Amino acid sequence: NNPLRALLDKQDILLLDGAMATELEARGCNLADSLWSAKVLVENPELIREVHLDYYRAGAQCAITASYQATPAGFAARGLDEAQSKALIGKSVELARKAREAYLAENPQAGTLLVAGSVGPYGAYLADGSEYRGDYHCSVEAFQAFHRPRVEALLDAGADLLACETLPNFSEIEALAELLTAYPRARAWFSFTLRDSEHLSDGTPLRDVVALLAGYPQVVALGINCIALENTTAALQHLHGLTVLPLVVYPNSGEHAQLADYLPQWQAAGARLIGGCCRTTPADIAALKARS
Ligand SMILES: [Cl-]
Repeated sequence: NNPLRALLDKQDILLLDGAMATELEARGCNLADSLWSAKVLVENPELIREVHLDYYRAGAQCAITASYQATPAGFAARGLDEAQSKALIGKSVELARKAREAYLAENPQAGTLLVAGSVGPYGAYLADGSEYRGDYHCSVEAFQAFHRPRVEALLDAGADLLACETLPNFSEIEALAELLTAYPRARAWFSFTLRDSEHLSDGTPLRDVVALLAGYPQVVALGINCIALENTTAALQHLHGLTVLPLVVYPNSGEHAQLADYLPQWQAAGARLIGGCCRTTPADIAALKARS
């Protein structure tokens, strides 16, 4: 039931996509909001689909949905209730799946393509950059009330797995890993923001974070994302010594074909899911694909 098994027992590496903001703004979207996904998903759903399609064309084997900040908590500020919010969250999956369908028409040989439902941290709902600090404090029960509607909406709309990403807080991580056991068929990767090579943003030694996630077979991969490019390889090599789960790495771009240069380094550090975060485009993926 591991959706990675199809691809990883055929290739050492699989490619994720990259930032969506970048090609929405080149397509003419103004996003000066943290709840920008609400407007686009409603006003310009097609643009999001087209961004997914472009990453697929560029070599991406997995779309990450536009749900990073699509929570009932977040969208309540736009006067949307939980069910209105879940319909949007689910739309983000449908859009990525209609993109995938479109890409298979253009390329019948393309192989297995995945859709990962994006699950942002609580810090991304607090518009403060806390997702790279994790200096927030909630009960496990509290994180779970936060995450559940999105988790159900992502799964109900057909995500092949959840992308639990940009995670700074160890308590939130355990809450999320506890939450997923309520949905036995769900599979997820857990990806973290760091303070350093050996620690989560909040301070937790990565040893603790792995020992925990080790006990949840639903967590089918883990690693790091939205990390500076220069900080990726040290973190990976440390993870690599704690787990042989497939490792995940998608860092910020180097500037502002070079993120792509780390490929060999990462793969040797056990990385098997590779893509990009802030400031990346389909160009970064095409370069990864060229170097594989
Ligand atoms: Cl993005």
